[PDB]
Amino acid sequence: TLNGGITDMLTELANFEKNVSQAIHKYNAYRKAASVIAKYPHKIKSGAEAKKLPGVGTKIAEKIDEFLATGKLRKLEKIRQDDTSSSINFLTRVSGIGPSAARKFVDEGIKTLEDLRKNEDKLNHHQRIGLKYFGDFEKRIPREEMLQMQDIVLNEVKKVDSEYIATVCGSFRRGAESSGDMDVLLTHPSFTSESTKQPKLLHQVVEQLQKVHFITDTLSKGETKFMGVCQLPSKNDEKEYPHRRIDIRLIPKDQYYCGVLYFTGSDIFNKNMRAHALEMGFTINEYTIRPLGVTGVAGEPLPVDSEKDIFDYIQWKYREPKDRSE
DNA sequence: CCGAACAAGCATCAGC
DNA sequence: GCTGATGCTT
DNA sequence: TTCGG
Ligand SMILES: Nc1nc2c(ncn2[C@H]2C[C@H](O)[C@@H](COP(=O)(O)OP(=O)(O)C(F)(F)P(=O)(O)O)O2)c(=O)[nH]1
Ligand SMILES: [Cl-]
Ligand SMILES: [Mg+2]
Ligand code: NA
Ligand code: NA
Ligand code: NA
Repeated sequence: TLNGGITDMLTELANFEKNVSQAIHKYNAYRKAASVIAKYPHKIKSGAEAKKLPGVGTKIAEKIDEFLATGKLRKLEKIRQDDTSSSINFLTRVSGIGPSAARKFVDEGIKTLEDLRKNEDKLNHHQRIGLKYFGDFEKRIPREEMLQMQDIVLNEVKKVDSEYIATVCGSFRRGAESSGDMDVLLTHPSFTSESTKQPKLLHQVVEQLQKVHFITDTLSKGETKFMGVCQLPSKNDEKEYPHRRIDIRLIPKDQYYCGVLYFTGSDIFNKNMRAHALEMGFTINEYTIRPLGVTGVAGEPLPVDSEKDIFDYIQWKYREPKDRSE
């Protein structure tokens, strides 16, 4: 990582703007700059050089100049001394606590891990499980454990119904040597954009993974999206594995390619691609790509039979998953 | 100089 | 109950 | 905060 110092600084600023300032556009600005710099294949010498990259403007260039000169940023040094800022930033590391809840907790004097544990009653269900596994959810998953988790999920799904197809997406499908969590796309032929010929399709899968004690907790769950907690089983007298976040998304079978594009990411890659789509007169979600009419309203779904078809519409050359880690 | 910035599922709350 | 806004999340 | 128009 040639410019690891610059990107870490930009990421820390992004987090500050999101968590503390609640300034989502500054947050996006910093992450996009950190992403474009992370991709830049030279050791950045000056803010003016970085300013040549799209998404690095005048203000970020100045901060890069300060950082390259001193090794630090005064703005961040002050932010780190501010206790309300530091407390808010920290509390948002719990799954289910965002900038609003973090500021509300700090208002009531709840501002440390111990404060949170003292006040479980003050947490909704998601936050409670996020606190329970706070330590574990900060751990990365080695690709070897990802493969074991993959083998479990695909085989249990096959046992519910041989016609399910479960695809692990996220950073795993992008070839990552480690992942932050497990993302599972799910399809079944009974659920298409035309009809739902079978209720409980996601539920049946969740229930089976719970039965075999893979899924241990639920953060949120509806008919198409499950967000929860899982754990690899461990061998005799082995220390147990950390608990892991798992997301399962049931998507209409005929819309698999938009779904797998969405769920493979990265999140910034999706933003950049959907932004380019609009500039090309299309709008992309996890279901369809549609033209924008003269008005501005999306037209009817365009035919898609591959990921590359989506790339073609917006006049991008196909990028393999491993080149979408933006 | 200024407006647009990706898109959406689930939990939660206020209002009716 | 439903509708719609908001928080939080992918 | 950045960009395009
Ligand atoms: N259009 C958007 N798509 C988004 C967004 N966030 C996530 N996603 C998509 C893409 C992720 O890869 C996919 C899974 O979301 P996830 O947060 O698990 O990201 P990744 O798996 O890519 C990862 F961060 F690298 P990890 O640490 O988990 O290994 O969900 C978003 O804000 N907009
Ligand atoms: Cl903002
Ligand atoms: Mg993931
Ligand atoms: Na630039
Ligand atoms: Na959080
Ligand atoms: Na995920």
